[PDB]
Formats: sequence, C-alpha cells, structure tokens
Amino acid sequence: IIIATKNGKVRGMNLTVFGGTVTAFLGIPYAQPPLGRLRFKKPQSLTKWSDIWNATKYANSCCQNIDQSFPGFHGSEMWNPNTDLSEDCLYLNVWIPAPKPKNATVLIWIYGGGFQTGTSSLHVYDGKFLARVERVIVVSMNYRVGALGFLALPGNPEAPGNMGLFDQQLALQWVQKNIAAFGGNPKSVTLFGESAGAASVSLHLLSPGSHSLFTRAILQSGSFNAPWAVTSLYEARNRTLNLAKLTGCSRENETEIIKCLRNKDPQEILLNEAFVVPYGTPLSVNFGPTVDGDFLTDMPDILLELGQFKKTQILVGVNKDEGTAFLVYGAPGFSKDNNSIITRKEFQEGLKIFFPGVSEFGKESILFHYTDWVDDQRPENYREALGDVVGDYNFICPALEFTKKFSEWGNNAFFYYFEHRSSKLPWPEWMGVMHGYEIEFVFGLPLERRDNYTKAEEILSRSIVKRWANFAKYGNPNETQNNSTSWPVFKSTEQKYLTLNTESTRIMTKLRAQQCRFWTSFFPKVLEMTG
Amino acid sequence: IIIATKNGKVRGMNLTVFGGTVTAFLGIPYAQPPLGRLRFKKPQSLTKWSDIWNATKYANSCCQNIDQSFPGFHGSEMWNPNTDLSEDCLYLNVWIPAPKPKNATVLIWIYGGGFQTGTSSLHVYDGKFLARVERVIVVSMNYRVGALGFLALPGNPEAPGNMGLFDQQLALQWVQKNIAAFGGNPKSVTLFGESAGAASVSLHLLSPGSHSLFTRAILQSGSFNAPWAVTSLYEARNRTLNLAKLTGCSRENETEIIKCLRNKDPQEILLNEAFVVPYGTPLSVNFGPTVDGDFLTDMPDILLELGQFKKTQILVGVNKDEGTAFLVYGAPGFSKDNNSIITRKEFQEGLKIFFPGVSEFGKESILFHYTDWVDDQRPENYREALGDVVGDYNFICPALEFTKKFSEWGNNAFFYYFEHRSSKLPWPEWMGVMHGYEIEFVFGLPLERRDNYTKAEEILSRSIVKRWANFAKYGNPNETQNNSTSWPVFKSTEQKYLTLNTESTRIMTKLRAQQCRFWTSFFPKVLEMTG
Amino acid sequence: IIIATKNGKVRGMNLTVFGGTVTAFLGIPYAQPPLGRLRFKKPQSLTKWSDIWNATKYANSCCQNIDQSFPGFHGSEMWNPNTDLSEDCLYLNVWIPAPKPKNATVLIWIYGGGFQTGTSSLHVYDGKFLARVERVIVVSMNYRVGALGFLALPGNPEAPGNMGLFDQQLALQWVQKNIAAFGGNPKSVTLFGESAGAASVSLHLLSPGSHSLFTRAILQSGSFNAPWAVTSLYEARNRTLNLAKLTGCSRENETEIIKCLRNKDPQEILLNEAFVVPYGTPLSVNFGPTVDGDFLTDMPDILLELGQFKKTQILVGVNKDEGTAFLVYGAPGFSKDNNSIITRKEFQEGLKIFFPGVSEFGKESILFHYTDWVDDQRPENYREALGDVVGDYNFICPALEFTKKFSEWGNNAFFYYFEHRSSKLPWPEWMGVMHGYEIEFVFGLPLERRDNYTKAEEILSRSIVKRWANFAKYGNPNETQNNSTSWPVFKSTEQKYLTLNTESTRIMTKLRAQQCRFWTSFFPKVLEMTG
Repeated sequence: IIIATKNGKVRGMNLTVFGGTVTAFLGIPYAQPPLGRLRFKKPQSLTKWSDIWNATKYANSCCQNIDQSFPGFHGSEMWNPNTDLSEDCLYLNVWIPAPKPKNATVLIWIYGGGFQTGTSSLHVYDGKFLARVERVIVVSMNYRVGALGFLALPGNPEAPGNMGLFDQQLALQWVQKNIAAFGGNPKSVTLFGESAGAASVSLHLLSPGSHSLFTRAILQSGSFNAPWAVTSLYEARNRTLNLAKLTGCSRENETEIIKCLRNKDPQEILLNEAFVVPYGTPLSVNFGPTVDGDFLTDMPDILLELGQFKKTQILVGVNKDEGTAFLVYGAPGFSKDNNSIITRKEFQEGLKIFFPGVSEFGKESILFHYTDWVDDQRPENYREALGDVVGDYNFICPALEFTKKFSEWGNNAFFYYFEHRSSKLPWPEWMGVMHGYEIEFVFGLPLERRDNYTKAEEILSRSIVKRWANFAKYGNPNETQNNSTSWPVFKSTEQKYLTLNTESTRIMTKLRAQQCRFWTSFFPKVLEMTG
Repeated sequence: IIIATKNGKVRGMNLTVFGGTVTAFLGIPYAQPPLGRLRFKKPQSLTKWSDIWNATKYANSCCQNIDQSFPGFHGSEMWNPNTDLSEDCLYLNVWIPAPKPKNATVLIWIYGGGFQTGTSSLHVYDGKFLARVERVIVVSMNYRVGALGFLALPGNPEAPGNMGLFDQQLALQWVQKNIAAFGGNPKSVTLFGESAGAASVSLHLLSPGSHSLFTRAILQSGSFNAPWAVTSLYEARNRTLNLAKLTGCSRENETEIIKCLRNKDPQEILLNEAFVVPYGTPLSVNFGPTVDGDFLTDMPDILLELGQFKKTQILVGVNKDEGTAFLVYGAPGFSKDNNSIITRKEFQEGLKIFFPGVSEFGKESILFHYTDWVDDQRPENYREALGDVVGDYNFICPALEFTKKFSEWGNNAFFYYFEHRSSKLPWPEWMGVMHGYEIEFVFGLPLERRDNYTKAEEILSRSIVKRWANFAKYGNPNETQNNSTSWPVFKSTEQKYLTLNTESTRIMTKLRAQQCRFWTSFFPKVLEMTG
Repeated sequence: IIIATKNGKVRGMNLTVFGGTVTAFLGIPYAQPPLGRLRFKKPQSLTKWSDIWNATKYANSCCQNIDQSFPGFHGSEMWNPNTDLSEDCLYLNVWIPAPKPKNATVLIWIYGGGFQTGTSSLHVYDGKFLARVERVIVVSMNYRVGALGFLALPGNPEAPGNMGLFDQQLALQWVQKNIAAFGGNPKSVTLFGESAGAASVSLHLLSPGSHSLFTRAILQSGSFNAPWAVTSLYEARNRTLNLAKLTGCSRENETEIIKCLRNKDPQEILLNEAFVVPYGTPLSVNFGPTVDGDFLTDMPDILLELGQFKKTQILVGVNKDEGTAFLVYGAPGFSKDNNSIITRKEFQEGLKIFFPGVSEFGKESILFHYTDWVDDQRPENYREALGDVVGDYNFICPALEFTKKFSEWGNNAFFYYFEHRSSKLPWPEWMGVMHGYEIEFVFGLPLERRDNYTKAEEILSRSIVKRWANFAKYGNPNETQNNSTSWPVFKSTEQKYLTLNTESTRIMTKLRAQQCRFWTSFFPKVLEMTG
C-alpha cells in the first residue's frame, strides 16, 4: 500500500491478524537524523523526498545501555532493544485497520524505561491487535534517551535539555499533519505511555507547544511529579559537567564543552552516563527532563498546582507491585532465583540502597510505617515491606497525587489498580504484579489464541482493550456489553477507582491512603528538617 | 542585540544580573515628539526609519516641576527625574530575559506621582531583576504629566484632555504590535502601576480603546475613584482658563487660547501650574484625567457602578501608612527631622490644610472619629491620627471601595495590605510604611545581595516578586513552593485580604471597616448638607 | 457639515442647544419614493447620487387623515403633521452630539398614532436634547401609515401587507450601513417607540429580518398583543375588498384590483379608509400589521409564547390614564370643555361605543368589575371607570402580559408606571396622565429653561432622560448619581415595577392585578361563549 505524506510517499505492508488484515508502516522518519552537528539539538524537520520510502521494517532503536544482569533471561531481555542502536534513530510506526478507515481515532504510544532506555519496536508494543480489534490507528515513535536525549546546559541552544521530549512532540506534529492521509482523525488523538512514557504524557499535558497535538491522555504507572521524573536546573547542569570531566571535556567557554562532547564516540558517552550521579539507586534517572523554558515554561509543580494544563479527560493507574522489579538490581538478600526472604537487617540496608542521602530519621520513619504488622513472624514480612516502600514512594503515591491535583480543576479522571499476574510471567511468584506487566494486556497480546495465555486472561485483556479504546474514542472507559459495574469518575473528595483483575473487578476508594499520607505529608516534613 | 519593530530596527544592550544576562532596550520611541504644533494634542504615530535606533540609554524624562523641599535628601530625591526634562519625551523601555523567550508574559509599568511628575527611569522601576528572576518581559513608558499631559478644553481637539493617558495607551498599542518580535506574548500582558499609575491602570480597565491592549491589572496604592484622581469637566475648563490668565493668554476665540499657550515657554507653563487651583493641598492634582468623551466615554463612577469595564482578575493593595508622606509638605508641627509630636490645635490646622473648603462640621466629624482612643496621653496620638485621616480618605478607602464594586460583577480580585518598613528608609520611624515604599520590593531591589537589605527583606521581596509574576502569568498570586497560607479571593461579602510582612503574613478581613464607613457614607452626607 | 453615506454625500446643519452644539441631518432619504407602480409594494432601495443632498429641513410627512375635532386646540393639533403630506415620504432624520463622537450609542424612534397617522417631525420627537444632554445619536424615520402602509392582499406581492413595517426595517438597515460614518455604534442601537411605535418595536423583536438591526428595545404605552395592534388574515383581506368596493375598484383578477387602486387619487383612498370596518371605535386600526409570512413568519401570539424572539433587555411602561384620551372622540357625556360627570346610563353607552360587537354579558361583566366602589355617590365614579376600562383593556394589561411572557425566557425586563401630569397639559384635569404625555419628558423637552415647565418637571425629565440613555448604553436603566431606590428587574413571579413621578418614585408590585386577571382570563372566557 502507498500513502502520500507531506514529505513524499511511503510504502507499507499487509499483516494478517485474526483472519483479517492490518496495514503496517514501520519506521517512517519524522525528523533529520540528529548526527554530527545536530547531536544534542532540538530535532530538525525533514525536507521532501522525490521517490518512495520503504516503511516495511522497524527502524534503529536509539542509543542506550543494555541490561546485562540476566543474560538469556526473557524477563529482562524482552525490554532490551531489538533492532540496531544508532543515533540515526528518529523514526515512527503506524498501524491502520483493515479497510482504510475514514476518520479513525488515534492512539499514540510513548514507551517507558526511566528515560535512559527503550524502543518502540518491542513485541509488547505491537499495535496490530489494537487496530484489528478496535479499529483504531496506533502510532508509536522512537525518541532519544539518556544524555543524547536529555543532556542539559540550562539555556544553551547547543544542549537545551528535553530533546527526547521534543522528539515526541515532533512526532505528534507529524500525526496532526499526516494522519488524515492514513484515515485518522487528527482531532481524536489519545496519548498513552508507561512508566517514563506516562511521565512524558503528563508533561505534554503541561507543555504549551504540545497543547493542540492530542485530545486525551492515558497514564500507566508514572507521572511527572514522581521522585524520579524531573531533574532540577542545578543537578542537570552539575551532571553535564561531571560528564565533561569523565570524558576529558571540561573547558572554559561553555559552548566548547558541547563541541568536544559532540565529537566523542556514542559509546564513550554511554559508558560514563552511569557515573555522573554520586550515589547509585536502581531508580536512577541520570539524564531526564528538566525545566528548560521551552518545552516546560515553569516548574511543573507550580503549573499543576495552578491548573495551568490541558483541560481534558485522563485515565491513570498503577500495578499491585510496582516496586518489586527494582529489588533485584542492588538490594541485598534479593534474587530472582530464591524466594528472597530477608531479615530486618537486610531490609534496613535495602533502605540505604534506595534512599542513599537520607537522615537516620527518614529511614527510621519509613521503617516504622511499613513494619507495623500482624507479625506471627511471616518470614516474608520484610521482603514484602521493601517492595511496597519502593512502589508506593515511586509510583503509586505520585500517581494518586497527580490525579487529585488534576481533577481539582474540573475534568474527569479515571483511576485503575491493575492486580493480575500474567500466567506467563518469567519472574518469580514473590515479585507479584510487576511494574511493566499490564502493557501486554493493554496491547491485546493475550487475545492471540496461539500464545499460552489463559481464557481468563483473554477475557481480561479484551475488556481492558475495549475500555482503553472507549476512552480514546469517547472519553469514557466503559465496557458496555459484557461488563457489570461501570467505571466511576475519580473526584478529589471520594477518590474512587476501579480494580482490574481476572476474578472480582470491584470499585474501591482511597487507594494506599495511610501510605500516601506518609509519603506526601509526613516524610517530606522529615526531609525538610535534616538540611 | 538587534530586533526589528514595525517602524525599523532597534539595538539594545546586554546587562549582567545575578550571574546571568538581561537584554535591555532603553528609550525606544513610540510616538512623534509632541513639540510645536503637536503640543497638547493626542500622540501621533511614528513613520518608518531606514537605519538602526540605538536604544541603549534612558531617554528624556518628561517636563515637570521638581521637588525642592529637601535638597540632597535621598528620601525625596529618589523620586525626582534622573535624565534631562524635554517635551521630546515619549519613549519606552523593555527588558528581556536571558535567552530570548518564546512567548513570555509581559509586565507593563505605569509610574505614579500625582500626574504632575515622575519618569520611567527611576532606579526603583528598574525591571532587570523581574526579567532575570521570573523570566518575564518588563516594559515601562514615559507619559506627559501636568498641563502638558492633561490640560483640557472640553471637546476642543486642540486640548481634549487625557493626553498622558493616550500616551500610555499608545505604548500599549506598541507592545501589541511589537512584543512578539522580542519574544513576548501579546495575549499575556499585565498592567501594574502605583499611586497615579494605579489610577491610570484602573482607567484602562474602563477605557474601551484600551480594552484589548492588556489582560490583567495590578493596582498599588491608588484607583480612579480616589478624591484626588479625576477632575470634573467644569474644574478642568476653569483651570485651563486660570492658566491662560496667569500667562497673558486669555482670548475670545477659544482655539486662539491654545495657540498662545502652544507658544509659551515650557518653563513658563510649569511655573503657573501650581497657581491655577484656589487653595493648596499637598494632594493637589492640578491637571489630571477628565471625562473627555474619547478615552473615557462617561463619568467613571457610573461606568464602575454598572459593570461596564474589562472583566478580568485584578490585584489591589495599599500600605500601612499611605498618609504620612504628605504631612511634611505643609502640615504645621511636622518635620522629617523631629518626631513631630503635635497638639490638638495643630491637628485641627492640619485638617484645614488637607480639607480646605470643608464645613466646620466635616472637620468636627473627622476629628471625632479619629480622636476616640485609649488616651493615656500618648503624646503621638494626634500625629498618628492625622496621618491615618489622610491615608484612609485618599488611598485606603477608595482602593477598598473600587475592589468591592469591581468584584460585584464576577471576577477574582485579590487585596493586599503591605505592612513592612524598609530597613533602608531615608524618612524617619514615625512616618512608618510610607506611600511609595512597596515598589522597591515588587521590583526585586532587595534581591541584590550587594545593597544593604536584610535577609528577611530578601525573603519578603522574593515572595512578592513571585506572587506578582504568578498573578501576571496565571491570574493567581500564589506562592506555591515556600508559602504557608495561600492568598484568598476578595469577595464583597467576606472581604478577605492578605498581609504582606517579614514576620506573620496573616489572612484578615474587612480592612479599616469603621474608617471606611465614615469616609464612604457618613462624611459624604455631611458634605451634601453644606452646599 | 458633510458626511458620505454609501449612496453619496449629505449636508447637515449646526443647531445650538444649551450653550453647545448638535449636528442635525433632517430628511435624508433611505428608499425610493413609493409612487406610481411602487405604491403598496415593499420599499425599494436607493441608487447612488453624484452630488450632495441638502439634509437641512424636515421632509414630507406621509399621507394620512388629519384630526379635525378641535380646530386650533394645541392638545390635538400637536399630534397633526407639520410638513406637507406626500406619498414621497420615506425620509429619516439624525442628530449627532457636539463634537462628532467616535462610537456613540444610537436611539431610533418609531412614532405612534394607531398606524393611521403620525410623522417624525413633531416638536415632541425632537432628538436634539438627547444628543446634547446624553451624547447619543438619535435617529427617527417616517413610515407609511393606513392603507398606503398596511393594505393587504394575503400573499399577493402587489400588496403583501406590513409595508410601513418594512419601511421601518429599511431605515434600520440604513443605520447599520451608515451610522458608522456619523460616529455611531452600529452594535449599540436601541429601538424606542410609543403607542403604535411601541407595538412596532415589539414586532421587530419577533421579526427575523429585523433581528440583527438593533440591540435593545424600549416600549412606551403599547405592544403587539394589544386588542388594537394586529389585524387577522381574514379581516385584512375583507377590508381590502370593502375599500375596492368603496372606490369602484372591485374586479375578478385580484391583481387588477391593485392596478385600479394604484391609480386612484391618494385623497380618494384616505377618504374611504374610515369606512371599511363595519362599526366605529375610537381605537379603530383600519389598516394595520398582519401576518404576512415575510416580516412576520407566524401568528405573533405563538411566537411570543414559544420564546421565538430576540433575546435582549427591554424597558416597558404605561401611563396612569391611557384611556381618557379616547373618551372625547365618541363617548356620550364627554367633552374636553366640561368636567364630564356621566350617569350609569351614559357609561353603559360608552361601553357600546368601545365594545361594539360584544354580548350583553361581556358588557355586564365589564360593568360589574369597574362598578364595585366606595360609592358615597362621588359624581365622577362612572367617568373614572370608563377611562380605566378603556386604558386597562387596551394598553396596560397587554403591556403587562407582554412583559410577563417575554421575561419568562430569561432576559431582564424593566417596567415603569408614569404618573405625572404635565403642568402645561392642554387637556383638562379630569383627563389625567394621558396617553402620549410621557414623550415630552423622554425627549427632554422640560430641560429647556425657556419653556414654562416647573423645576420639578425639569428634575423628572432629566432623571428619565438619564435612565433611558443608560438603558440604551448599558442595558440597565439606573440613575446612579442623584437617585435613591434603583430600578429592579421585572420577573414573572414577583412583578416589580418603578413609579415615575415628581414626588414619591416608589417600587411597587403587580400593577392592576385584579383588572388584568379580568381582561386576560375572565373576559376572554365570556367572549368565547357568545360565538
């Protein structure tokens, strides 16, 4: 199939999905390759091409470090990129339902990965099933990550910060211009992202430049107000310097620093990245989003608090066990291979691992709050408390605080708590409903008879797939045909949310309410005290 | 730096503020010099210039009388102009934050000075700190004052009145046209002014011609409904005549009067100004705003009362001691050099000084209201009561009445009471929190480590600077990061306002409520009785 | 003074009013003279003229019968036209305040006279005072009346009906096009009319063609829902026929009837007019407004009842003694020269005079309702009851019913009851506050020192003049400077209205409430019974 975009024409492929057809356009460019001089700059636009672009295979993933903790292990490897890494990386994919629609609603995916890693071409981000099953156009794009995407010298047009975020934005501009040609409704565009793609999505809600490039937003396990998500103007500058130092690039003329950084080998940069922050944490975001004055005109906390954002509906949610994923990357006593029962003493070390620069006080308060239990000496007590600490603090509470502050200004928000463990999950039982493991179901992967998902899982995925499409199309994530109990609006007073599971599916209120009062009121007060 | 405006290009300068940079464009013209024939007429527009305008120093202040009561004394001299006086005076300044922004919010300052005096180039109106610290564009302009700015022959196009007000308006038109080129958002423009610049700002709220030239308004120690601010169609005409008389300019053909006035020496005019009103008052506005049919289409009292004004948010406030400044310019027993303890008998004379044409009744009511106290013979009793009389009557009560009537029609108003005395204040302790002495803090002057302001004052200024910027940017003067107690909306029923201080910062209600019931209901009734 | 309109230029005159100047443009044409072929057709537009039109004297009044009941008597003669009658009659006047305004609010006057008579050039419609005193532009126009203005053959484009109403509408179109040139705000246009000009104004509120030709409407002593105001499709046709008959013009081909009518002498037509309705009534509207399908798309009762009208503010009112004017034109026992004490028996005849085709029942109910009194044999009892019958039934109750039904759909209405008798009134004491005798005060006539109106009357007129201008300018007829008790909104539940007088000026409720329940519910039911 051949479609004409404003910069020349592209050829796609015909995929066969569930006795039917989806048209795929893998790897259309949307910007100039950010090579040579262009490294670290905002993405520059394309000029026309006279011929046809063969958009028939996934393009290059973007330059990033790979996870080598568990070689061969699917559980970690399914998250590693699956095409060649290249700075020549700014490409997007598009899936179209079976006969070209007329003005179909568009889902645009933004991948997570803590802003250091990730690609659009993972198996679990395959939007063919969504286009086939719900007749939506799905788009995903690749954006720069780590330093190549977020190195910042505050104000300097040679490295302004938030370049990965402009990448996303330029692919949003692409869709406004082009999706019409593909049979998509530029007026009906929904952003969905996970972890750092969720944070990304929340940023577009605040970003004036992004304001008219989409309609609604879905946010899965992340949001800008999370401890990990936004880097301060000071730290970004400090971290840029420490990089220069680590690569024999320190200068006087600031513009000369970028000049030598722009000449270093990609791999050279990638190697010293992990070493620019003083104390490791498994949740380290070495080069992330900053307040640049361009994409973000002000501290996001103020903007949110003063209702300066896109007014629209939003769907936000988290998983039962966001925190566990991280325990196996540095916390003592933890391993994917044993059932990781830990002792009070280890728990306390875990705490130092995850709260490196925090007062004896902070750490003793965390401990007191998560340690008040029905003891009976359940051996797992401490293993379970460390995960919940990590998850609550880093994902759940900020996601709940973001929903509150957003809904204060009038729009409908919907909140979900995803509590089902994939039968196929490569990681062990203890690790529960891990961060990242709803994506498979949103993307419809269990709808595929021929993988080994349960009937139950097929029903769950289907239902999720429908609620998400309905949110995108209609601004209301309901599932009107098979569903009992419709999904209620989150409102700051009552704070209702829906439970996503294979069994029950209940409507509940005030999620993790004690835990969030601790993390959002008490603990901040303790941090305040010790400098 | 070089920027192209619709009338040719201008060159600015690079200023270094707080380890960073602000781009200054001092003294860009925005109208034809109101010389020769053009004197007394509305400002005429500029035609293109082929070259570059060097906008690198403050232009001429506008023709006005200087204050020579305290020669050498900073307290009075900091208010005197600091460039040459010239009728060639219609120029504006602009400060831009460090790297050119993209669409920055604009603050446009309008200076006070009772409409007889003042310039945009005073040290305390330096908008470099606001652009650096909050990333706003600051604009200020010079406008004609006294007769050259407000001489009125009702309806006669040769001296229509309100020319100074058209001057302001033409600089507002300038910004709508040009600020885009400087990286400013023409849709996000906030007017702020003090004393007569506040009154000026309230007039633009009423002026149909000004209606789309800004977005919000901030009003510091003044408003059009103050006793001093608007001159009646009769008095303006009478005062024009007495001027002609005083300069041997009385004629028959009215147009011939302007012809000879248009030929007199600037200084000749300036000298007889003080002598056109029969009885002096230190709050004399010899040539002010009038109802001209053009800038103001009707008596402002009616317009306000019938909700015919720009509907928008507004921030309004006054100082603890507005009245004291004036006591040293004619009230017996008062001097900046002694602690001015006065006797009942002097107080009574003070009263005659400030209420020249008022019944024995008026004066005996004022006296009764301000004289009911916890006597113990505090020697300062009468000194304190005279200041409060002056302040209440002339600044506080009208500012409170204007806020009430405005908020009646639906928009959010915010009211402040500024109660901090600058540690640096040249005037003595007794004179308290003088009229004019918040400007320094709004403009961020205490943010400068290298002047001798206290840490406390640095925190106060910072907080004010933020609340003002937040009002301008977002329509909500909150300070979300460091502040406890947010600023509540003023509403006609409850009448809440915020306290600005180094210590407490409280939320209080109904300011000067007894005093204002006196000045706005009782005293008017007494005036009514005696002719 | 010379102004260019879209059809060439016009010259006005300079009038001197109250030590100041008003610019007058008397007698500008706005349509093609409806002569020869054009008689009875909608008004046709003008084509350009190359020169200057001398618009310096009132043009021809329109063809109508004159009132010869009281020759020489001012009371009746001030209502007779005061320029030559001509079919060449479609002209308009304009008064502009002293120096040309910039966008002044426009009052457009539509004269009353039961649709059979009246001109725009009466002394009491002189809009010079309104332009001088309130700085408004006043416009009035002449429109065809009686047969030449309202003869109807339902649907036939040769005599469609409502031509006088199109005349008005074409002068409204004129103002939209031209008033800008005169310094008037086409967006701020208020219609005011009396008696049949009030009815006219209410029709423009319903007329889709008129919908965007004005902003607000003022309605003095009349409204379309009055017994006299709208002629039924049947009666209009019948009355056209009886005219043909009376002028030897009956035919077969309907179009041939108009052909001979179009050839008859103007005076011939005028003479037989009074004779086309079977039974005289002093309130006879021989040729009025009808439902034509063009100006009025449906029965006005339905349109009003279903809220199909221009949504806007309106000011409506009546006089203490609307009915008396008519008693001297046919009711037995009545004369302007005696104090007209009448006997029950005469009253009963009066009733037959004014309710010609009504059941013994109707007449006995009217009688019972107006005859229940504090007898003491006040000799005037019956004289007073007959006037109130006439007034209530014909003016007050319909004006009250129209206000109710209008305000039901949301807009602010204001209702007034005018209760002051001009000291100058030519008619006798008994006749009270006659129909027609507020116009003088609205038009500001008592503001003229040099006529013999009382000081009290000067204050009353002034206040009215202000409230009307304020309604026109601001949609709120308040008088904020001198007035105690502001004018409340009429709302269908509480039904408040303001009293216009030299003494009291009170706010009261439910005017003539018993009387209107009779006229609007009970009496209609009695009419229903007898066929």
